[PDB]
Amino acid sequence: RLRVLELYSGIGGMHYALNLANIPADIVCAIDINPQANEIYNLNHGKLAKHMDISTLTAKDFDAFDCKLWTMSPSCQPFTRIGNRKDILDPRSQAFLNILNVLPHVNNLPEYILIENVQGFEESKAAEECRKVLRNCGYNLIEGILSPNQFNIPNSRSRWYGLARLNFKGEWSIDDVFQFSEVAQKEGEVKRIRDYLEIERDWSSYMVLESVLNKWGHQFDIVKPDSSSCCCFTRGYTHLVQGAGSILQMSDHENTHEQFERNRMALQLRYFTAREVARLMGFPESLEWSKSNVTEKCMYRLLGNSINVKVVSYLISLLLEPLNF
Ligand SMILES: Nc1ncnc2c1ncn2[C@@H]1O[C@H](CSCC[C@H](N)C(=O)O)[C@@H](O)[C@H]1O
Repeated sequence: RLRVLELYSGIGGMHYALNLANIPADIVCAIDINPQANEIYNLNHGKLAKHMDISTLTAKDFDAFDCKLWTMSPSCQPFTRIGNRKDILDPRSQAFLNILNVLPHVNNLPEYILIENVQGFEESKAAEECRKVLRNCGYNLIEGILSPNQFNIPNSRSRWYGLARLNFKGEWSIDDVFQFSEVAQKEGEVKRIRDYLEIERDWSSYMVLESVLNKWGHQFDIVKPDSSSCCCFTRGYTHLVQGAGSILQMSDHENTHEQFERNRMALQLRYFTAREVARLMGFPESLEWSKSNVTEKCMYRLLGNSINVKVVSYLISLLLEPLNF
């Protein structure tokens, strides 16, 4: 079976994607500094997540893990750091550079590496350093930008992905991943928002406040159940308006802008629930947090930093093909 090290594990999107890809995978360790993430991780996947600063990992640590696949969703922003006080710096994006500095020292280089990051990572100095050390350590690296709405998922979430195979001299391309998306177009199989919504819940706690709608309401992106996309969810969702996620019109008004000026409260606008956000990001229904100390408000923040499980399941399948499972 494949021993996997899941770095920057969060609530375990990578583990869920490995499950979908039917990889016989043993997550040897999941590492995250956020105890709230680890609490959700361990409740759902088993006690595999450990509290550890990835910037302190040594080659002896990686040797003990002895993992053939490493996954990571590192924290690399800001891509260009400012400031002369390199003395007092907390290890932030130092953790990713620590991985790159320690990798050439391990006893057994991992045969497969999967890296996920935000769009624009590809132009960063960190990406330049990553390509350099991977090339020097004999990896074949392919990379690309992919969004769920390329796979018939009605959500925008463009992300950079790097897939690396050690000592691989064949031919592959990130675009091969589309041979896995069963999706086609018939217009009745095109997924829309309604396919992810919860139904007949009490929406009171999710209704957008009139105070926010009166002050900033023109900045919302409003979608309806029949919409074929919605905007990217972030940590700011339900707190910051612009650029943090779309909201849902529950009323039947066809002309949303016209009704907005007439009476914006009659649009019955609500936030997506955290369950709906999880569904749009490809998490299965088994994902649970009710039995934890983690509130739905905190779940929005954890989900805002999570991968799309569906997209990564396809990339994992592509990455691990030479293992002939
Ligand atoms: N130096 C460091 N050491 C360990 N974990 C870190 C870290 N810096 C950031 N992280 C963690 O890395 C995660 C980046 S978001 C990744 C979440 C995960 N990919 C998922 O799908 O759920 C956050 O949970 C954050 O707590």
